[PDB]
Amino acid sequence: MMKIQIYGTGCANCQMLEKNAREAVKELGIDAEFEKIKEMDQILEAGLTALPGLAVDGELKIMGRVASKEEIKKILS
Repeated sequence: MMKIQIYGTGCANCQMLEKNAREAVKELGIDAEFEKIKEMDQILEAGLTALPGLAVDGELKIMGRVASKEEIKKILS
């Protein structure tokens, strides 16, 4: 349900929030599909200015530092 994009993958520590996001996003009561975007062409297209950009449902709010598990629940709840 929730379209979540992870820009960076490699150097980008999105890996942490990546796992937390899947369980929380889906568990919160809405499944989410996490597709990685290994290419700045796609990264910048998102709108983020940092590497570890995270755009959900077409809205990026994480750049240069992926969110935390506790942050997700607090951001959504």
